[PDB]
Amino acid sequence: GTRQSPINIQWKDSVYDPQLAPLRVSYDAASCRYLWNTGYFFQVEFDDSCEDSGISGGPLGNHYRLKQFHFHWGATDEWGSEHAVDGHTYPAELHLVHWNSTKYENYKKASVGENGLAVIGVFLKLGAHHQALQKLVDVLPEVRHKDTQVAMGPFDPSCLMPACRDYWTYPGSLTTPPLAESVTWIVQKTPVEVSPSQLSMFRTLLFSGRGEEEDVMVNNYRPLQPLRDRKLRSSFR
Ligand SMILES: CC(=O)Nc1nnc(S(N)(=O)=O)s1
Ligand SMILES: [Zn+2]
Repeated sequence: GTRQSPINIQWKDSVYDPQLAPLRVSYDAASCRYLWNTGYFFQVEFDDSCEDSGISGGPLGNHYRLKQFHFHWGATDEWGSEHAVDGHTYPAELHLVHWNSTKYENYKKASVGENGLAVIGVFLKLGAHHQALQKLVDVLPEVRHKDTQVAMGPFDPSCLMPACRDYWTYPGSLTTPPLAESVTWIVQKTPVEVSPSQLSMFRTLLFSGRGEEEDVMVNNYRPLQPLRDRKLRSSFR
């Protein structure tokens, strides 16, 4: 279609919209359930029954409930992010998926509908060890095979976001099938630092299940899509 993601976020295409309300992020860490290997990436799952865990403000018409969050990475530290910024790609990218509780009855239905989801994207960059990320890194050995899952304790995704909350927003799609154009994209300008050793662990996962021949999980990002005549607006100037 015309509203596909990811895209290369370029300065020349950005238009400051001073009308964008403050982005309110409030997650209920207690609603965290398990972490599992989908066969494409690893994803942390939440219990979306809580009407207070989610996001509001910014470009959203109402509150969107947190459902899950995952990551995308490449075979080396030189690439892996889905989105690029003026052509530069980062080692990996974190996606926090929220769904429209107001317009849809549930996440399954939200994910393929008109304004079903709002996804925040955080670029990860090599730097200092990230304390909150370690909690995830430690249980990765338990989910190295496709479809494997491990229970999770309380975890607040906000600990994964950068301090500065300046972003770009635009209409897009899912970056995995069905590639439905149901997403309002919120990408953070400021990348979060993580150490190499933490990033390396992501690469020990496998696309293959138990018994099957070992197929390493790397390069699980979709290639860049054309912006078309979509409005890439920024919350900063
Ligand atoms: C079921 C559902 O909605 N899953 C997702 N597919 N692609 C996503 S991403 N990579 O756009 O955040 S989310
Ligand atoms: Zn994603």
